[PDB]
Amino acid sequence: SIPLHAFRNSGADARKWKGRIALLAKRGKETMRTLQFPLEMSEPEAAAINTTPFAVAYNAIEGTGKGTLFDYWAKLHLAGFRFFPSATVAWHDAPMSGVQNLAIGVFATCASRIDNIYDLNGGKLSKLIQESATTPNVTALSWLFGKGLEYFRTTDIDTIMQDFNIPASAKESIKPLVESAQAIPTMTVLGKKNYAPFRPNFGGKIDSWIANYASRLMLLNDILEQIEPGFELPQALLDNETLMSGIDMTGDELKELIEAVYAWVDAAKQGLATLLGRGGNVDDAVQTFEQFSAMMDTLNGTLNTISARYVRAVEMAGKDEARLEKLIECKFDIPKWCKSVPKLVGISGGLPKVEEEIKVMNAAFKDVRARMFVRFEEIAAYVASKGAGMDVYDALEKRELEQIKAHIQAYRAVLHRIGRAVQNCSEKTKQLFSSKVIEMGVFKNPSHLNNFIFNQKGAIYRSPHAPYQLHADKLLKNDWLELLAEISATLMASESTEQMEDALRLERTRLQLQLSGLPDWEYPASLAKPDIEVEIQTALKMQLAKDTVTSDVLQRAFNLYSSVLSGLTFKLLRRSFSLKMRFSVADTTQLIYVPKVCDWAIPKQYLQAEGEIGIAARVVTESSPAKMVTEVEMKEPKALGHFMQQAPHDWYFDASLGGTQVAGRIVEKGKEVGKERKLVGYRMRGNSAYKTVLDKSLVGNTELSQCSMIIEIPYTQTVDADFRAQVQAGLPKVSINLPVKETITAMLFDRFVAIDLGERGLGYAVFDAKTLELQESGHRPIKAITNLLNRTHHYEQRPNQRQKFQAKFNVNLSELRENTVGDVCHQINRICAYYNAFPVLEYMVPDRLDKQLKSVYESVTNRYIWSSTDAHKSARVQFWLGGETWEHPYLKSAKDKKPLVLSPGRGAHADENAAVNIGGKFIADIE
RNA sequence: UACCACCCGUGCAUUUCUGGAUCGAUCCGUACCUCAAUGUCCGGGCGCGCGACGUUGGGUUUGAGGGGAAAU
Repeated sequence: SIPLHAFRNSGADARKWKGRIALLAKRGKETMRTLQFPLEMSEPEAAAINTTPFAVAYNAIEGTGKGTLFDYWAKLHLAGFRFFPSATVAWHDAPMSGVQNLAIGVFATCASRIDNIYDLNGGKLSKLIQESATTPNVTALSWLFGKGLEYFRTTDIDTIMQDFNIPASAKESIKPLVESAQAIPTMTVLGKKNYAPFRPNFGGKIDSWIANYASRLMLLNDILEQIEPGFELPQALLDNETLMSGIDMTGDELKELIEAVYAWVDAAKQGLATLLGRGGNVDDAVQTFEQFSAMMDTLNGTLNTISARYVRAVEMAGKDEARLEKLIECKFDIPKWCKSVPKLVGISGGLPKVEEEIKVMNAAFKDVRARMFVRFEEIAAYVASKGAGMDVYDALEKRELEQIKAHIQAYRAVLHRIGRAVQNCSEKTKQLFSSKVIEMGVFKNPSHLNNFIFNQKGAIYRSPHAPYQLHADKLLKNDWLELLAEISATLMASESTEQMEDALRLERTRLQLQLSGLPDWEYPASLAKPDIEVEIQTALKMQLAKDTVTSDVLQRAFNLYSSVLSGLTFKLLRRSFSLKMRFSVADTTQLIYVPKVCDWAIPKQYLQAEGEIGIAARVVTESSPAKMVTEVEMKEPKALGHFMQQAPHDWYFDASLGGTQVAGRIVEKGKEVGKERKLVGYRMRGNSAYKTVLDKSLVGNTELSQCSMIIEIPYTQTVDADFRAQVQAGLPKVSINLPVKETITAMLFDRFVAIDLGERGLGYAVFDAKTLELQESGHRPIKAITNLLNRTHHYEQRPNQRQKFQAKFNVNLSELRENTVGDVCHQINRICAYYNAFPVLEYMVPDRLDKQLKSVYESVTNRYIWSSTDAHKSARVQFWLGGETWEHPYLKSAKDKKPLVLSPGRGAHADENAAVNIGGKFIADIE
């Protein structure tokens, strides 16, 4: 028998294992997976693709502006039209005019019709709203997007009014609806006359928005009902400076925030009433709602931070009880009404116009940088006018004195901040910094400095674990701000984009240290309020409203400058991105089966078989594969599928873009395989596994759902010394995305494996479920985890051509996290298959583990363990091929005396020992 | 069993058919994205210029994962 190291629960074999485990599931759902088939085009053919008509079509479909479908739909809704599944529209409701947010207006108009809405839960509200707006399975839009659009675009306003019996009062609401309809362009892509085929995706985005909005509104009804007046944080809590460190506001500021919250609770009851359609200005209601939500978010965040600090303090208290008594004196509660209503994403689409956007962002980066420099200059001038000079070292010495209640310590802190920015920098920048610090000789061991900047490990300054030893005289001698300025200048001279980014970062760091030197004074509002058009958090806005501001709030406004500049830097540093257009129709997928032009020697073993392939082999006399399939079609019609799967063939897709002229027969769901016909198409590229999936469809094992054509236009960006960016368009790439339902052709319950997620790998202990006794214990190490933790910099730097221009942040690290989760899950599944056992995971990922490692483990845990959160549950179901619930035949949970619910993972060398312990805890649970 | 040896990073490359039918054999299927490995580059750290000291350590799979689109 293969040891686990040689065992191969991988690829299609692991998909088959997952599928059999899912067949054992007591509760499951039908799941699809989308496979991407790169179409094969030659360079001339790719050049001949014109993505302009496609971009027009995508803007009309996915756009939220004028001349898009969303605009026309919203206009119909606000004109006083009600949507009916089977002309699919009628004029009933009174027209709603003057709503800046059309989606919000629609949701409110539909909700006005609903009665006794407050008892209705978020889910029910969403359902009713979407039924009213999109008419189940988007049936009304079939008329409106095709024939209706033609009617509104080509029908006198008076005639429209006469047809739908509309009174003269609503004539205005109608005129914009007619004008919006006319503004829509003409669909030319995919051989489609009108927008009706695309109607599914529109329906779907609108429905997701409806659900989210309804859920938010009901969470707030709940919050407003729960508001209990007079909750206040104890004065003692506020007084504890240690507990306060890192709430980013003052105690007085927090009390002001709670009073603001009660006034806005009143305002929000009123605003939610207005949004459910009771009446009044939807736009004002929206602003009120958003402000209150932001307030309630900031308050909750602050409270959670304070609670975490409290928990840490309690953990440290330990044996000492005086500290515990002080903690009970400061003890605070988080009110149930306080609860984060997070910011909600609006409907957004179309494709970004790269060149216009790049001009805008060059301009913006230049402007923001100039403004930041000017602001810094102004702050410096105000402090100088008063007559006390900013000095980072003096300020740091004062801070150290306050913390005790030194010049060396100040210098050490400055050097440490510079060092952290250089840890964040590229290898060449790290090298420059290291060389310069060795030339200065401040570090006792240049080795320590090298390690700190390159290996990102160690600390030069500790804040009351030993800080790095330094030559004090040399340290007092070398200024650090000038060193930073020189490094920045040299990196800008390097004129390499990584080096330019590092220069920008170091300049920001220097400005930040100079500002940290500010004395403890009152500063006017003028210096404090950012002129960069940046969005500001509630706490900072409340601090800013006050005429006199502290050093820390001025620092925070400078940090806002820094953040805008950093986003603009990410936008100008990128060398590669793509503009992607996805088109999906309602029609069934037609593939083209093209038989290869060759001579096929069918096997003689095929000849003697009793299967469909055997029958087909018997009838064939022809020597060319097209002739052979025609022969099987004529003689053994049932045997066609298996013969076709085995014969020489290629898969093609028309894509309505021209392509190779081929002699092929269409393969379509439900319909029988067609007669050979002259068809055009683009060959679909894929490996043997993907081609096997399509072959299975011929037999009847796989079903293909509606196709999605993704066109990507690749772009390259270059930045000159002045930072103007130039963008160049690559040849377009077309791909077909196919959702596939695969019938699973006809163990978990017999044993159970306890999985421990350790820092360097995983540990497993396998216990027989019936006797609850250990069979074998072991450790499996994960190169992929260790590798991720190490190559963080490569991932960040990796150019992604695929990454969209719209993206405002780097997500290469997130994609790598996805691959890591994949790999750990693979190891767990492999162990399970080897022992025929069900996974047991620790319910809670340990807090001690590093951020990224912790996130990976949480994802792994979700993929197996049962969790309440919908996202987690959906991920787990998708991973387990539709398996939502399992029931154990002989295991009963001791606590409720109910048969074990497995999903299929139950919830409960160092790694090995910890896994045996988890297994033991699960054993104790079930008894 | 055999195999291979300080620990990593950074940049640049190269490679990976990994799915089926039928009775090991014959024939279909052409190979996408990502990671990884490997090679190389330059740069750290550690032990005593170098790099495991018969005995150790490490890995072993048909390298691994792929559910999109939207978003964040």
